[PDB]
Formats: sequence, C-alpha cells, structure tokens
Amino acid sequence: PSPLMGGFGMKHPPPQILIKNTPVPADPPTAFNKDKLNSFITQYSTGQVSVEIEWELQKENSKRWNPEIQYTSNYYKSNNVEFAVNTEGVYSEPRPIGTRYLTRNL
Amino acid sequence: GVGSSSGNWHCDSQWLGDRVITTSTRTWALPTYNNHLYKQISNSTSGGSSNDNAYFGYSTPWGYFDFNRFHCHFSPRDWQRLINNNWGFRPKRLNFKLFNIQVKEVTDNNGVKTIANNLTSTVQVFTDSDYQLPYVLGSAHEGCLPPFPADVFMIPQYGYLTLNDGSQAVGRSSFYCLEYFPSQMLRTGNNFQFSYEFENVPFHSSYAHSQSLDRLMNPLIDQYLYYLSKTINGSGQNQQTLKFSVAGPSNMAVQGRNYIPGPSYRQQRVSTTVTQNNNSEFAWPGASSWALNGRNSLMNPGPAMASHKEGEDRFFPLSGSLIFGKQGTGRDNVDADKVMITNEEEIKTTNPVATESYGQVATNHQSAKAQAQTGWVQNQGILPGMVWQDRDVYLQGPIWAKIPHTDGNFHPSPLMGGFGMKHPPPQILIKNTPVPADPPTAFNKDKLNSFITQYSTGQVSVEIEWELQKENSKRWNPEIQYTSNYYKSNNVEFAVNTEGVYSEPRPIGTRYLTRNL
Amino acid sequence: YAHSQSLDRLMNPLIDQYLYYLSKTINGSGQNQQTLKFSVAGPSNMAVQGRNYIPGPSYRQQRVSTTVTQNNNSEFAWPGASSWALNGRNSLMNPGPAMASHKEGE
Repeated sequence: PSPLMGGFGMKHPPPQILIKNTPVPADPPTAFNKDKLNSFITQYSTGQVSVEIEWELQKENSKRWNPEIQYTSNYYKSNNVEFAVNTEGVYSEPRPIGTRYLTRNL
Repeated sequence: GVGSSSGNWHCDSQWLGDRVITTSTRTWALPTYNNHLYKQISNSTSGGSSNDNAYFGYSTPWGYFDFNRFHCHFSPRDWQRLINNNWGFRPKRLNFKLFNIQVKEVTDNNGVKTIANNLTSTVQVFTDSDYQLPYVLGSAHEGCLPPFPADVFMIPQYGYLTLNDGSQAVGRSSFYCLEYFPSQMLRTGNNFQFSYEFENVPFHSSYAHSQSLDRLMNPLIDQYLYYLSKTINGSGQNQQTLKFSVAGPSNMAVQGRNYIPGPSYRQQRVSTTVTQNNNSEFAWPGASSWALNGRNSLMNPGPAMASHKEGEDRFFPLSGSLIFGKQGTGRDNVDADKVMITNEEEIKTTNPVATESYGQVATNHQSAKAQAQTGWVQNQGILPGMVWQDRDVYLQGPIWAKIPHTDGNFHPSPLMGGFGMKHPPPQILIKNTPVPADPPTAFNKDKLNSFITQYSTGQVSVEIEWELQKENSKRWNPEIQYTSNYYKSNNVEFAVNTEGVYSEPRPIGTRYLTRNL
Repeated sequence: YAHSQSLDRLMNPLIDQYLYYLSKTINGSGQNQQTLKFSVAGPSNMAVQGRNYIPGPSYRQQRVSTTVTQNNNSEFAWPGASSWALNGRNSLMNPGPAMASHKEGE
C-alpha cells in the first residue's frame, strides 16, 4: 500500500487539523424573528503555526572503493543563486531533487 | 479575562450501554427588547378581536433560552439509532452552560453604521428554579435551538398573560417584575452554568403493538361463556324465544373480553383529496372545541386517537394531529403541499379512530310495543378496564411540559406529546444590562430615557443524559425500521442545498419496533 | 388560593407556534371551490393554538336567576334538576362535581 505518487502509506496517518473563525452576528432586529441570522461582522484571523517532526535515519556502511554520485550545486556564475530569492523578493525552486544518489548492491 | 476563552465547543453523542448522552452547542444573539421597558399588552393594544381571542398580559425586556425540542439534541442519525433499537427512553440529567459573552455597541451616523466592542458591559442571567414565574415553555413556541449546529439563532422575547375580562384586567391579575429576582451579572470573561435532575417519569413507548385489543384470544379454542344469538324462532307473529351459543373462533366479535379501548372525543374528517370535501367553509364551524369562562378553544390536538382506518390514509382529523411546516413555508393560508401532517396510525390497536363514534349504547326498553333502540357515542370518558397509548413524539416535536399546579389531574402526559413533570427544566432568562447615554448636567428626577444601542452574542451548551430501555423480542421475522431511500435525488435528505439552507423533509416518529399486548 | 392564570392563556403572547391549523376549506363563493389552506397559530388567533391540558369534567346544571322575573313562569325545581339513579331511586346531583358557578359578570 505504498502510495503511488510516492511516500509512506499509513492506516492512521497524521490527523486532519480543522480551523474556523467563530461567526459574530451583526445587530439583530428588536422584534423576534425565527429565521437564522444572515448578517455577520466581517472578520478574519492570523497567527503562527509550528510543526516539529523527528525522523529516524538509516546510515550507509558501503565497501565501495570509488567515490559516489552526490547532489551538488554548480560553481559556474549566474544572475541568481539557486534556491534563493531574486531582486523582487520571490523565492523559487529551480529543479526537483530526488533522494537516490548513494548506491547499494542487489 | 478579556483575552481568554470561557468555554469550548462541545457537540456530540455518546452511546454507553443503556445510556445515551447528547451535547449541543449553538451561537446566539440577544437584542435589547422593548427599549428596556415593561409594557402592558392586550387585544386592545393588538387592535381588537372576538371574545374567544381576548387577552391581557405583559411583555418584558428579557429573553429566554428554550431547548424543548428533540432536534435540539438528536441528529437525524442519532434519532434513527434510538428509534430503530429501543422500546423506550426518558431523560435523566441536564447540564447547561453559557459562555464566551460578547457585548457590542452600535452607532448610526447620518449614513454609516459602526459596531464596536463594549468591554465593560454586562448581561444578566438567572434560572427560575422555584417556578415562581409564568411557565411559557411547553406551548410549542418558536425560538428554540436550531436543529443544524451551524445556524446562529436569535433569543426570543419573554412575555406572559394573566387574567382578563375582555381587554381589561381584574384585581386578581398578577404583575411580575423580573428585576425582582437575584441574577448573575457577566462581563466578557465570565461564564454561567447549572445542573438539573429530571423527575422520575415513565419511559416513552417507542414501539407499536403487533396485536389488536379485540384479537387477544386463542383462535383455536372455544370460550366457556355463552351469548344470546336468537330472539325470534322465525317469521310470523308470536315467535319470541331465547337461544344461546358458545362464543368461539367463528364469531370473535361476541366473545367476552377483559379490557376495552381508551377514551374518545370525536373529530371531523377532512380529505386531502379536496374534491371529496363538502363545498362549504367548516374549518371553525365544524371543529371540536371546549369552553372555559365563555371562551371557546379548539380541541387541538386533543386525546390520543388513531388518525384513520386501514386504507384511509388520505383522511385526517380536523384538529387532531400535529401539523409542521416545511422549510421556507409562509405563515398565512399556505397549501397542503407546504405542510407536514403527522398520523397516529400505530395506536389503532388500542385507541379508537379519531373520526368515528366510540360505539353504541341502548337507549330504551324493548317490549311486546317498542323495538330495541341504540344510539351513537360521540364522546366517551374514562371507564375502568380501558387501555390506551399516548401520542408519539417526533424529532421536530416537544420533549416536556409542566403539569399545571392544581388539586387534581388524570394521566398528566402532555397532549401534544412528551413527558409531563411537576418540576420541569427551569426557565432560563437573560437580558442586556441597560447602559445610559450622557445624562444632563442639572438634576432631573425622571427615569432616564436615552440609552446606548447594544446587543450581545455568545455560545450556549446543553448536555442531557437519557436512559434507554432495550428490546428483547422473540419475534422471528424482521421488524420495520426507519431507513433512507437509495433512489437518486437532487439533494440529500436532512442536509443543506446549494444555497446553504438546511431542511427536514419529513416528520420522524419513534414507533418502528413491535411489542405484544 | 385562586389561579392568576387561565388554562387557555398559558402561552407566550409574543411568539408564534411551530404548528399549523386548517384555516380555509373553500377558495370563495361558487361551486367546486374546495381547497385546504393552513396558517400558523399565533398571538392573533389564540383560540386555535395547540395545548397540552384541558379543563376537567362536567355535569350540566340548570341555571336560576336571583332576579325572579327572568326565570320561566313554571315549577321546575324538581323536574328541571340534574339527578342520578340507583336501584330505581332518583337522587339530586347535589352539589355534584366542582364546577364554576357562573361566567364573568353573571
């Protein structure tokens, strides 16, 4: 049951976290009306969110003699730095990076 | 504190063996009522009326909290669980919370409305725990908690009636000031709560009978009792005789019985196929009613009686059943497709049909001359040996009522359905404390007439524990159960539509399982 | 004590009921005008509201005026009286079930 787009398949994954601004009615009429209130004060909210994940690693103990292939940046000069902001403040990711650079036997 | 919440949102149901605990939270808004005043009201102030509609009373600046409807506590799925699996239920415990109070002030300039917080204002709340105020709950009024938990609702205004003579009052009339009670005062940051234990009440019967009261005998064995079967030998003069026969399976109508159907008060019969009705106006003139001090009141819904015979579900008693409105239905002269008419067909096994005579009685002495004469019984009171069922309760219907404080009563189950209690859940009264505007700088003895425009909002929570009575039937074949229909439709029943409006498409009773007599 | 409320006046005079009542059976004058119209029972029509409790039992009595000229010019003390029978003997229903003596102003 490994997910086909990649990753870890779990029967009990991290739960969904749901959030909502509590409605605040505007001034109701001074005579009773049984219909649900339709007039509300315009509101929004802001805040900080933190997520901390501990990951377990599995180290390599290869006996390969020659050097491996490694992900690296290229020294050649360019207008911008890869994985940084440009002059207008926009961050970008210039390429997809996988995980398979070290090698193992079958 | 201002920046700390006074309570959390609690809304679910727990099914714990023979108990179920329901919890509901809603958002409410409370305006200022009556400009903070007590006003005398009457049909004179309403514009006049007939004698049957005259009244005298008072409206107050207070509002009140009502949750006396089953959909305030049960979701449709929870109601399905309850009614498909239990013979009975009753309420045991109640807990009530009021929290997250917000008071807002409104300022209206020439062309702009500004709403701001008033951090130092208060709301007053109290419970009528000694039952000293007129009890207006138990009259099937609007203003309860909405069925859908996301709907924000407006708190209804409190008012009451007292003794009247036309539009005038007599010396026996009572005036009540609600400020003459101790109440808790809450700023934004305070909360209110209380607990209540229900009286011991009988379980509601969430079952139908699989036997009829006139079919309780063994269909294979004769009785050892005889009945008169013939009075004349044959055609001709002077043929008088007395012949007796054993009552048995071939003649079940004449068998001796130990118990008889309950009381009746006949209603007029109305067909939903309008062409079958008489071409005249008979809604008021043809209705059953009772009189009190010269005033006529509709007998509505009246004693619990079966709505119709077998195969006559198009007929309904004129004012013998609860009629609910569909979502979006108006208030004046709406068509039959806009309303929902309940039917108490499940009680036809013990209760007489609402639109029929109870039976026949002898009205003379036959002799050799007068023949035997009988008369119809249109209203039959209680007799020893009578059995009956009470009216069913509905997901949209009321839960409890207060039994009037009187010398005597009989079977005080409320006639619109539910649990009758001498000490029901108390009334909960709430009001925004008046905040005067700027007073003059010279003393004036008159009471202040200028106030800051304010309203309040908050959350309310109600938790009820209910005791259940489980079925242990030995019936072999499967029962009837409430179910949804698989066939496709534009909307889902008991859900919202594309515009966000929740609706309840039908009334749901409680009587699907079966029991013997 | 006496009651300061009437059994037919126990409702809130400001709020409608959520129950309907049949209000019209004919559209208007003429033939074949049958219809069914329903209305909300509210403060304007208190006589048709649904109620939970009803007045106690009755056993009707003959009415006698202390202004004698208003009474019928005949003897009706025994013949017009309410009674019950037991083993062929008639007894006056006296005083009988507890009922209100008269209407308002009578």
